[PDB]
Amino acid sequence: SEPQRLFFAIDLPAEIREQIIHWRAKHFPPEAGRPVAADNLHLTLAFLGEVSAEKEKALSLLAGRIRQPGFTLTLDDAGQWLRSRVVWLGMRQPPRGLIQLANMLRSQAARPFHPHITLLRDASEAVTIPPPGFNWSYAVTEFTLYASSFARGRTRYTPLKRWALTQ
Repeated sequence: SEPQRLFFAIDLPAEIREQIIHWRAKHFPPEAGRPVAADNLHLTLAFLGEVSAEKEKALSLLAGRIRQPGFTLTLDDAGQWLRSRVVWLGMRQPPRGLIQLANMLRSQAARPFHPHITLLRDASEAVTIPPPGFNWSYAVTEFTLYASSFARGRTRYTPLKRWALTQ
C-alpha cells in the first residue's frame, strides 16, 4: 500500500545498550544535546528513505541472497560531527565483514560509509568527547530491515525482516 521509510541496521545486545546509555548520562548533560532512546540505538548499514511496497519486496530478495560470516564489533571510538551536530559511538578499524555487508546493501539499493551509533542529536556546541566504556564488544549474528515512524515527535523503529549471517 503506502510507502515506508526503510533502512538496514545492526543492533546492540541489551546489556550493552544499558552500558552505553549509562556512560552517556555520565559524561553528557541534557544541554549537550538530544539523547537517542535506548531502544532506538543502532548502527545503520543502509538508509533507504521512502520506499514503495514493490521496491521493498525486491530489496528483501536481494538482501536474502547475501552470504556472509558473522563478525565482532568492538566499540573503541566515540566522537562528534559538528556540522551534522551529532555525538556518535563507533569503531576505529571496522571489521571487513561490516564494510562488505554495508557496501552490498548500499550497492543493491543504489556520503561514504562511516559506520556509527548516534548517541546525541542536536549536539551543536562542541563538547569534550570521552572514550567509550570498557569491553563494549559483541558478536554480530544478523542484520535487520527496519521501518521508522514518528508518532508524537518521538521516533519508534519497527522491525520487518531479519537475516542471519553465516556462522
